[PDB]
Amino acid sequence: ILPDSVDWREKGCVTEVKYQGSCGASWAFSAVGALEAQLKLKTGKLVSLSAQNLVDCSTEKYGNKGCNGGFMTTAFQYIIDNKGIDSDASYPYKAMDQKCQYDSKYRAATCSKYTELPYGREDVLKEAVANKGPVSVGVDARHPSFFLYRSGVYYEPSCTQNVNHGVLVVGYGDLNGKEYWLVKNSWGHNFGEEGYIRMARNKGNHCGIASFPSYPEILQG
Ligand SMILES: CC(=O)N1CCc2c(c(-c3ccc(C(F)(F)F)c(SCC(=O)N4CCCC4)c3)nn2C[C@H](O)CN2CCC(C(C)(C)O)CC2)C1
Repeated sequence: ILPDSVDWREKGCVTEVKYQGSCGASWAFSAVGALEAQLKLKTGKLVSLSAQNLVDCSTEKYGNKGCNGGFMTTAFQYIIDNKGIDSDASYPYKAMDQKCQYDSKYRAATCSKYTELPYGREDVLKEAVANKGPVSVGVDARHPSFFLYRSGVYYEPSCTQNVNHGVLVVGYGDLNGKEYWLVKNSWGHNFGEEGYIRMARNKGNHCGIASFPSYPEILQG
């Protein structure tokens, strides 16, 4: 059996909530967020990775469009191909498209591989979050209720399983039997519960949270 509840923040594996601003870079924050946790597990150091590095450098070859959107999976592939990603401190976020300024001097992580989970499987998603770490996912965030969410287990009747906003599942649990995913957003600390949103779990792939999950790994060799 899996634990009833997990919260990778309690294991020191989750950096501060970031603020994407007017740049549609949530895919980039989702990607680095998943990698930050694998890095902490392997090295003992928690260090924000450079979302801007991805925006500026993980571009056309990876099907990504900088501030106009992208994919976590090909973000990971870029880090594999590039043999590194800079720290956020060395390559901080500017919420706009820029020229690629990747520098191997300031590499703070690598990526060995990534794994994609099957569409809609919230049981498989739960197992990965428990056994692997935070999982990059897309959600359907095209709803005023999403922007307006303040607290509780978010359930939107009109939500769809088509995803358009990258976020990071850092855990799961229940509140009085209402099951939820613990989701790290990139809209700063003032959104939701200190930048997090708890989203309805085991409710028919609500908002497409398990439509396109994936997580990276950093192996010993
Ligand atoms: C039915 C649905 O929901 N989908 C359709 C399929 C889909 C979907 C997302 C998905 C997941 C997470 C998010 C996120 F960011 F929200 F988390 C988003 S948002 C994306 C977005 O806004 N974009 C994209 C460019 C600019 C605007 C989409 N992945 N896949 C699968 C990819 O096709 C796999 N792979 C194919 C080869 C690759 C290559 C080699 C051709 O480059 C390109 C990719 C959205």
